[PDB]
Formats: sequence, structure tokens, C-alpha cells
Amino acid sequence: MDAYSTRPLTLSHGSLEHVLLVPTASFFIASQLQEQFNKILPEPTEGFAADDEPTTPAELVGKFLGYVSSLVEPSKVGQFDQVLNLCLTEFENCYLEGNDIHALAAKLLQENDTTLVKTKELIKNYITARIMAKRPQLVAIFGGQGNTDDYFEELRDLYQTYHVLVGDLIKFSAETLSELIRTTLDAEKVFTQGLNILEWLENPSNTPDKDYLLSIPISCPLIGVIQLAHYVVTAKLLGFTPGELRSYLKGATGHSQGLVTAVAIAETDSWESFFVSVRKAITVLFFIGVRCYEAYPNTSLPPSILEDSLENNEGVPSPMLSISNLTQEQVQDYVNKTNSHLPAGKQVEISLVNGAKNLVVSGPPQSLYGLNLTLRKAKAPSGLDQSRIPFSERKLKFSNRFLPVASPFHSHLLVPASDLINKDLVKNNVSFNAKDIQIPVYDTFDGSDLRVLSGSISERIVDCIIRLPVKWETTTQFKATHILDFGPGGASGLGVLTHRNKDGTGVRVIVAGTLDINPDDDYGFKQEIFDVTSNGLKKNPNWLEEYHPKLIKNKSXXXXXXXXXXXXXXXXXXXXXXXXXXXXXXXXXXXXXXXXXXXXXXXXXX
Repeated sequence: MDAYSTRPLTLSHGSLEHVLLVPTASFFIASQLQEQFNKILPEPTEGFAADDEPTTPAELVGKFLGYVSSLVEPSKVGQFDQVLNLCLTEFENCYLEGNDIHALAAKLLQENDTTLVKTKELIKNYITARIMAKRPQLVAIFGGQGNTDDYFEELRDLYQTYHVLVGDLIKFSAETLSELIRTTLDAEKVFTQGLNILEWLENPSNTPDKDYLLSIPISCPLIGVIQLAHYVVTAKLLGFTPGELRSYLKGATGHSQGLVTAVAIAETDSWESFFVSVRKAITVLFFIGVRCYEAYPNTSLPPSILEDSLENNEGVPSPMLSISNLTQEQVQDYVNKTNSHLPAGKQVEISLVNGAKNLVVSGPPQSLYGLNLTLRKAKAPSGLDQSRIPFSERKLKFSNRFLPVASPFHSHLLVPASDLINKDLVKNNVSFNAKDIQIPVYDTFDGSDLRVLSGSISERIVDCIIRLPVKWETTTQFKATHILDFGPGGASGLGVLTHRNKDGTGVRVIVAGTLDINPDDDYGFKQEIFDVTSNGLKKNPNWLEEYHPKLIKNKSXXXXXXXXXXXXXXXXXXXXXXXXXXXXXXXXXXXXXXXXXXXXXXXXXX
């Protein structure tokens, strides 16, 4: 038949073996999901689930047929098995000719309308419909504790979009994690939000409490999941292996919480070597969050400090604190001003050195709240005094907001369980971390190859997290062209922060989202497009110094332009103009005829 409803696309008549099962489908695409949906097409045009691109009918035909389909590989009869496929292949030659419809999703955002969730839907309406019964320089960066408040609604949408591409590891890792809680004692009495992570996907009505979903022994292994769930679609929808993906690299430099996958992605040969490489990550990550919680748990705060925290609008008073928009060491004075009197058990330490202007400080929260007092001291109240001699006396502008982090990471109170887990890592045969590092994974601090064993590597992996800062600019050190990031979702979690650091450099890419914002850190669709690479220019190599030899011996003309305000009002400045410079002269009393009759007199003698 055809795609009806104000946007036409025919369906080829296959001479009477489809076109009697086409009324099984087309009159079922005459369902009320399209026929209460085409009256909204005239006045609020393509408002809701109808025809926003001319092939939006071709996917809802293709998806709804796949949704009431055979639905299991022991397939139902051809109306739910094969009339998809001829409709698929006719769709496959209709608008895409291949070319990886994520690229057409950018061409769905640009050529047709800007509805990302409808842009995202048709891929799911392609991919599950595709797999149904048939049709089967680079730097990597992982993230950690990033600018993300969910870590899971990000993930829950990812499994909802690509059920084909994650459901194996979803089945893999949640099984291990539901077994990981039992295997160590004194962990079962920590996880009273019970760790059936698979359940929370299909059942978020009794989801984990979102604040307790931000907690350490629910989230620290969970961050490894989303980068894994993004690594597999990077393999599967490119049709590659991670061993194929580990070939085309130059970097593999993960964050503090994400260094574990950087080691795990340094060593991943094939898809069965993938899962032990998963088991590298999760079994490292799972034992981390529980023991530091046993080393130090969440302090439930008295409600007066709950008040004053949000009065300054820094947010939830969690034991981790960030500052932006300053140079260094001024805060370090104020740390000393706090730690002049505070106990060693209540000491304050600057944690992370990400960003030449930004800093992160963790510690016991009241002490970090105590820092916020002298942060409020000497603070500009965001009233205007830059217009009154700014670079002599003006107080400075900050961002004293907190972090969604349950534990004081990179601290000096998180010493002992890091030494305890070293026994707990060699208990079960995953702590090898051999010479199978192919690409040199840069360390967070002093970013070596990491295959400098005499580390028994997953102790330095422990040691780099809660003992030491990051110093992220020195960490990076890239002779790169682009950077893939696998941070915890969005254009907020450490994707921009690399770009915020270095400029004149790569065109850094983040796996999450088919969205974009602007040509800053473009992403999503470039993973498998064609014929249009980008290149964020080296604003240093480009537009620098100059010297030459012209067509007729001249330059571009002697770089100096000068213009006074009283000393540019005669024939006198026309001698320097007669010399070797650019002279600009105006504003000479009488607007009429003065410096006008004089202009030719400034021209004849020019």
C-alpha cells in the first residue's frame, strides 16, 4: 500500500503475497494510534506521534509491526515474520542507503524538526525492527562522579533505547552484582536498597531513593555500567569489537572513578574477553564503595545546618565541595584558616585539581561548611563593583555549590580500607592486571603507560583514587585529533571540562545523547557517519606570525595603526603617514568644510 496521513510514501506491490497481509498491517496502521493522530496534523502540525518527517510513517509501520510481531526467534507466521523485511528493505533504500541513521538522526534534527526524543525514537523503531528475525587519532576518556545527578535515569533511558545492544551485559552484570552482595559478608547489611538493578529498570515505581541512589555502594559500580553500556553500542552499532575499538586509539585516559575501565579497555581482545574485562571493572568497583563506607559512612546532618546550606544556595551539604572562577592558593590560605583549629579527624583537604580555575575540596561536611563561612567572607555578593576600579579592591565571584557525592573521595581520612581491599582484591583471581595493556592508559597522576608492575596494578588503582589529587591538565598531555569521552552522561559530565582546559586542540566527542549544543564538543552522530569530519582549529598554529615576498615586493602593510585625539589634527601627522605607518585623523572643530578643505591639503602633501 502506502504511507497515508498527509505525508506520502508508497509500499511496493509484491504481486499478491504481501498485499493481502498489507491489510493485516496497513489497516492495523489504520489503528487509532494514527487516526486520532492525523486531526492534530492540520492546525498544530505534526504535534504528537505523527509524520514529523515524511518517513516517520515508515518507522511506525516498521516498529508497530515489530511490536506485535513474532517477538521471539521461534517466529510466528510471515505476517509477523517477513512482511516486516520487505517493508524494511524498501525502507532501507528509501531515505538512508545505509549511512548509519544516527547520521540521519542529525539529518532528522537538521532537515526535519528538532525533537530529540522523537529523533531518538525512530532509531529504536529502526534498530529493534532491524534485528527482529533478520539483519544482524582517538583518545578514550572515562568519567567519574561527574556533573550528573542521576547516573541511572541516564542508564534507564539507554537500555530503553537500545534493548538489542545492552541486554546481554544487563543480564551479565546485574547477575554478578546480585551475587556480589552475598559473596562478602558485612555487605548485605549495607544494601537495604536492594541491588536488583535489572528490576529498577522495568520497575522504577519502587525505584531506589534518588539521594540514596547517589550513595557510594549503589553508584560506584554503577558508573562502570553506563560507560560499558556505551562502549558496546560503540562496538555493536559500528559492528566492531572492543578489540576492534581498542585498535583505533591513542589515549584511553579515564577519570578517577573511570580509571578502572581504562585498564579494562586496555585489555579486551574479544567479546568473551570483554566479560572478564567487565569482571575486571565491577569486582574492583563493587568492593570499593562498601569498604570506604565502612571506613566512613554518610553523616546524617542536623537540620539547622540543613537550613543554612540552602540559604547560601550552595545546595545539599554533601561531603564534597567545588569552587570555580578563581586562581589557586587563596582558598588554600582559607583552608589553613579553617584547619588552624580543626582536629586532624576533622581536617580539610583540597581534593581535585581539574581545571586551572576550578578546584574541588572534600572532607567532613561541617568543616566544609566551616569553609563556606570564610568563603562567604571576602565574597563579592554579585553586586557591581567591576565598574569601580576592579583590579585593585573588588571582591571576587565564585561558585560555592556542592557535589552529588556521598563519600569524601581523594581524602586523607579515606586511608585504611584502601589497604584492606588490597587483600580483598587478591582473594578472587581478577587482580592480575597483566601486560595486556595495549594502548598506554594514562594514569590520573603522572600519566605513564601503567604497565609499570611492581604495582600489582589494582592497588595503585586503589591508591590513586582515595589518596591523591588528579591535576587533570597535566594528566591529559594529548597529541590527539579527537577525544572520545565515556563520562556519566550529558554535556556536563567531564566532556566539556577537557575542552574547558585545552583549546586549539581536538574536537572531543561524548558518547551520551544524540543531542548537540554547538560546534564545541560535537558528538552522538559522528561515531559512524561519512564524508564530513570536523576540525576545531589549533588557535595558535593557525593565525600566528608572518613574513614573505610579494607579487610586487610588499607586506601585509607594515603592522602598526596609530591615531591620537589631539596629536592627530594637522598636516604634521601626515609626515608619519608619509613615513611608514597607518595614520588616522579626525574631529577638528568645524564639521563643515574645515578638515575637509584641509583634507585635500592633507592629501596633496600626503
